[PDB]
Amino acid sequence: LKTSNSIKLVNLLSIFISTWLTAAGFIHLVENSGDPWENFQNNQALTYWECVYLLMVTMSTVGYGDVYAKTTLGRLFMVFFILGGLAMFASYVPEIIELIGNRKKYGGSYSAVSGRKHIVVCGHITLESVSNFLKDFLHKDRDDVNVEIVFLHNISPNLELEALFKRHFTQVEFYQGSVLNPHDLARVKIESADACLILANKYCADPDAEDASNIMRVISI
Amino acid sequence: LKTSNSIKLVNLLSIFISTWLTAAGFIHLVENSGDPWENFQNNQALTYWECVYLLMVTMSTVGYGDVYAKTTLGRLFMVFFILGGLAMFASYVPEIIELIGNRKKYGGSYSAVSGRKHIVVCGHITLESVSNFLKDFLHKDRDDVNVEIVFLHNISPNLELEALFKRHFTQVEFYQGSVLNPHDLARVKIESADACLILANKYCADPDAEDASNIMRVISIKNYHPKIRIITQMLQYHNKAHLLNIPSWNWKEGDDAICLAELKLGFIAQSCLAQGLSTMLANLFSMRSFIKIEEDTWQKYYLEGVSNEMYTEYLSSAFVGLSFPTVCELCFVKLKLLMIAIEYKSANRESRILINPGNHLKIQEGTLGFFIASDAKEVKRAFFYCKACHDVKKYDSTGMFHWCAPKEIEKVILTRSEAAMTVLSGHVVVCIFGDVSSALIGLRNLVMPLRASNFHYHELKHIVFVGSIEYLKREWETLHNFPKVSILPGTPLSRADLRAVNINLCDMCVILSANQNNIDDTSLQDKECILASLNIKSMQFDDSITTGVNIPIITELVNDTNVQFLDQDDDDDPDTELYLTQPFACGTAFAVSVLDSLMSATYFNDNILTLIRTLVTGGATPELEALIAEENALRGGYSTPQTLANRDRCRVAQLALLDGPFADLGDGGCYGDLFCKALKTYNMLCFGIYRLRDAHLSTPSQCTKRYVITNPPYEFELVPTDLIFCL
Amino acid sequence: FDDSITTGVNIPIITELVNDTNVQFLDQDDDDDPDTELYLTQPFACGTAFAVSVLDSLMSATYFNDNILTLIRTLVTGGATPELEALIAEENALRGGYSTPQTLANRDRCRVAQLALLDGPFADLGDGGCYGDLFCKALKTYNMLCFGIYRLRDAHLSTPSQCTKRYVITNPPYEFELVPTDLIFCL
Repeated sequence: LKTSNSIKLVNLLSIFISTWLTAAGFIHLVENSGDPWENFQNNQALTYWECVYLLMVTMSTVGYGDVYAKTTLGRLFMVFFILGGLAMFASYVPEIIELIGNRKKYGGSYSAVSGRKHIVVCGHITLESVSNFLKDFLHKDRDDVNVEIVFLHNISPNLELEALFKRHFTQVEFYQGSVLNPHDLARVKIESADACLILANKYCADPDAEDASNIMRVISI
Repeated sequence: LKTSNSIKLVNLLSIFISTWLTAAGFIHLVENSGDPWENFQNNQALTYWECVYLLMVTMSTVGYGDVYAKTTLGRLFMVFFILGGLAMFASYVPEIIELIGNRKKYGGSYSAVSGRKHIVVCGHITLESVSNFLKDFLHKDRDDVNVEIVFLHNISPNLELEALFKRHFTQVEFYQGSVLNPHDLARVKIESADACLILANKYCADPDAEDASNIMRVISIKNYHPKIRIITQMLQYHNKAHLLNIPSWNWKEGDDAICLAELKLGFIAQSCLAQGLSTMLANLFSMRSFIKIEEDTWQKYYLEGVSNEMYTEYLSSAFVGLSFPTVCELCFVKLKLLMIAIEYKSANRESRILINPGNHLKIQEGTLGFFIASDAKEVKRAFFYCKACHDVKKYDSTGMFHWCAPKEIEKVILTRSEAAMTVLSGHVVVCIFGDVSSALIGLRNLVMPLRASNFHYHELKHIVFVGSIEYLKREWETLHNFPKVSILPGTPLSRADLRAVNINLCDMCVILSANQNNIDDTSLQDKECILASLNIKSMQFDDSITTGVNIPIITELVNDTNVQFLDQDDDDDPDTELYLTQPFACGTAFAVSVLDSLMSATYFNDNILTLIRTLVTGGATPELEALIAEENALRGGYSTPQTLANRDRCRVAQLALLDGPFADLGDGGCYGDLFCKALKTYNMLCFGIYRLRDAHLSTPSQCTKRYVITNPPYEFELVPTDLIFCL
Repeated sequence: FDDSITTGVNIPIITELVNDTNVQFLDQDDDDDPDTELYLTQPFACGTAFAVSVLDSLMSATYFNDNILTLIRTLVTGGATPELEALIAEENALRGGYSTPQTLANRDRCRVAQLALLDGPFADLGDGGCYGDLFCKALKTYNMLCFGIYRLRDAHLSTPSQCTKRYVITNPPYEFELVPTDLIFCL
């Protein structure tokens, strides 16, 4: 089918409408029925797609007198959807935020432009590790070879680091993922890159293992 | 009443209704009392059930204009009820926590279906310790016995692990609770289960405080039902002797505990004798997915040898009186089954297991036949074979090993110059990491199969522990009774150490790490072994590279994704699982996680974990394992001529088809001629070929990587580059 | 063990326990009921497990009598007087002395021991009689305050086995039958 933002959204949507559409499915049986102290005279001769347009409005806590709820069942059909959402709304919040939080936001491949030859700056990317690097690489006094920087790290950046990324909007791409995972090396196009610059954490605790960790990132490439 | 899932419903429905009815009485009296700017009159009598709709519309925050009820006092209590509703949701928003979290069965009981039986897999339940077990127990090539799996743990399951449980929904259950409660053993119903398995936390901090914890779970179960079969993973060897102390523990009934430092360091110790036995054996107890590759050549010959498994079946009455080499010929020529070992009934309480005996034995009625086959159907045809229609001196006191006088540590601490003096051709180098904070790998289990008394004293491989002395002095009180053991201090990352050991003239460079099994990551904890492997595979040597890359090494791995980094010829994305990769198929990378499929293979056939113990540890009779458990390391005897019959059971080695009386068959002859003539003349079992990767004509190179094929047919044309796994 | 199970389970062992609920693991021939609290278990009443939580009830007994802890500190710790505790207030160790006849006079207090009802002065009372008569014979003749019995678990006497797990009975009545295998707590 469609992308992974849509595939995971299938079972999240198919369960939601099924409880929703059934709730007005009891309105339609009672809208022909009416009050229990009557001769089974209908509440309204309207159809089912009328109430679809009305119960969805009352479910989002709106008045106006949408559904004519005269029946004692219709008096209690408004009780139905409240726990129908409350026993479900604790399961929608950490995913819709993840839906917009990863709308292939920092995922996605690299558009291998024929003009843009590119480098892959991986390793310990922080604010101070890159602010010294973008000054003396992306400098306007160079005879500017069409060389693009494609960062690659397993940690989503700070917005202050994105503030440096946003000002260099045309010469920086940041991606998620580490170079220890060979799916991410294809995503970042090592096969048509020029150089893969591995920055290092200068202020670690055990520098005999930190640069030994960099050799693992060397071997994986 | 019931528990707090029902008590808190009683706690709230008394709170809500007592105001829900009190609100219903407000409006009806307000419809009788009046309203001061409504001319002080109100004579309505809308009764109690109608007032809910007049007030929950004001409570659902909808406020419809369909309702005409616009009076002053009804606006006033709805101010008081919305301010009153906040006290209710101050308690009820906490009460949604015990509603969505207690909609699970995790705390309920198991419904014992009479039509089948179940097992209980408790202990240590994570993703990788369970996902590696469910694949090889709930396998589609299994004869689908309805044997359900009832997990039991005092930790709420990972939602990705629950996603694995949703895959296997028809068999797998989970239940909250420990195994140290006789009520939690009553919900899971181990009074009618068939087995109760114990997993282990292999990557723990203290392997003694974790392994003693697994014996408390053993004591707790056997109190509750002292007939149940249990299967336990251990982490050390020295403290699986505590399981003998439990009086219900009868290993003759199925209670077999799986040591992991005995089998890991035993499969590596057999690969120092014939390289590939760490993956020759580790394919013989896993239900491997028999996919068929067609175009390739080193993977097509391999995957026909990955679907072969050890099966047991009783010998028929026709074999009685026949010698062992006549039987294996009659099984391989006629039945097309390889038969590796028998179960000789010396006593019903003392029945030894015998791999490949000579002409000394004859088949008794009631000896069990250990076969190797691809199908459970074909192994039954041995029970239906008939001739009618189917046709001073220092060894151990036990005498299984070698033994010497106890030596001090400083007697064998070699320098770099001393190791350059002695010449060490064809030996075993062991690389050891760890300071003092690293837990003790059980290095007695590495040395003991290399000191089995099948070997003459001139044919013992010399063993050099290139490690650190503040680690290796901790190990040394278990090792100091063996011959020909040396220790060179200094890191195995250093080349000047490894040139002193003459690692070019080696037979196996075992790389072991004893460090913390969580240093930083799940992907950065093998950096000490990959850099020690890649160090040796780039060295230069004199001609007087000699092999350079072709030094045969073997490497344990904490993870399994790190198998990519050992060779530079891989084509491996990080979901090509561990048996298909080249460093595992060639026999140079033994991860521990291929022994997680052993306890699924032990449950279905009891004589599967005992067939590998004796093949792999060499000796390891329970009469000898008790004596090591008594006081100390081994003790010496004075070589009586019945303990010298404990020698020469079976040597395990490989040999070449380049010379000897087999090269006339080893150039173009069929493999089925080679197997029959070895038993007929020299009485050794040819159970596998160690095939070079480029024996197929593929632009002839210097790639000396040899892969392992298990039990090739009577067909299958040889190549003179081959090596044969013999006994 | 060999003279050259065979005296392997008859080794007397006492074990302190941190958790009370682990007490059923100490025996394999016990009823494994979980709700049976710590004094109703078998390895406690035999006297082979001493949990720490059994002293939590000593807070309650000390509020209602000052004189409980005044006694069971004397009975247990050799009779440590506050005159000695003032010497340990100076806190090195016990300080030595040269045994004056007042120093040596602090010996005639009561030792604690068990007595076997075999091959001695009490073989007459061993086969039958009552405990309340053994109490009078010990106290008059020997000044041994008999204090409680330590009876084998097979008191029904069908002689089925050789288990020696003896349980303890505090203050049995005057008319209480004895068997010749009991051990009596005395002073």
